[PDB]
Amino acid sequence: LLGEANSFLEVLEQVSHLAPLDKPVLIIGERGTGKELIASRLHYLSSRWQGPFISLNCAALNENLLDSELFGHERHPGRFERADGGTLFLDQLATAPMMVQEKLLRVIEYGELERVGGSQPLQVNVRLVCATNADLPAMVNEGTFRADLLDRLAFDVVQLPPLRERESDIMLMAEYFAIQMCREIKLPLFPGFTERARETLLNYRWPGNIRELKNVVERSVYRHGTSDYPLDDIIIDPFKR
Ligand SMILES: Nc1ncnc2c1ncn2[C@@H]1O[C@H](COP(=O)(O)OP(=O)(O)O)[C@@H](O)[C@H]1O
Repeated sequence: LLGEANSFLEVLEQVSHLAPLDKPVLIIGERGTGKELIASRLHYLSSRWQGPFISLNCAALNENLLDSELFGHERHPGRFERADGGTLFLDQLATAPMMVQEKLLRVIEYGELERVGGSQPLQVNVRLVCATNADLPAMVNEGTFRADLLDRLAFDVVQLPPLRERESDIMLMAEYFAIQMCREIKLPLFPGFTERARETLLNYRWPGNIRELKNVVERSVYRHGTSDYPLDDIIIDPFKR
């Protein structure tokens, strides 16, 4: 929940207003910016908070396995079924094959799963949250994302700022992560960051955002290993000698 940058606080405000709706929300942001945490917040601030919160990463599964995991087969209940009365979070949405996109639109618009065999369709009641860092309108133009799915899925859009655009939050979060690492390795006090360390942290572009910042800071505190003088060496790249 860390951050004071205006851009982040505006996201939290937006989320508070979107959460009670049953409308789909699209979250745009880089890796490590907190997208799944925001999806979770949408669920727990909604009327569905006692229902299930289910997640699925679309990039992780090949096309036939993604189809079965999302819509079910035979049985093997899919993630829409498991999310009935709750919220389903679809991460890396732009990697979904076009077959899955069309089937997703069908579920959104008709509210049921189709299914094979003698079974009747399964009606489902699921609040959808999706995330990506792709330019979805650009993909629509290329024919790699369905325009009709976007016209429907993007009821509203939450844009999470990358850490490099929340420059004020870098030192706040670095200090928080450093202190927790000091507890983990039993140092009595975090001895601070030198100006060199601060320059290194603030100049780096953080392609992995908060996840990367946490790891870099934890590693740096461990390598420093003392409370006797301030931390000077920020180890961004551990693959260097
Ligand atoms: N506002 C925040 N304050 C503190 N930690 C955060 C914040 N946002 C994200 N994190 C942390 O950064 C890491 C990445 O968060 P996550 O929600 O998985 O990002 P994404 O889903 O975009 O990859 C997690 O360890 C999470 O706890």
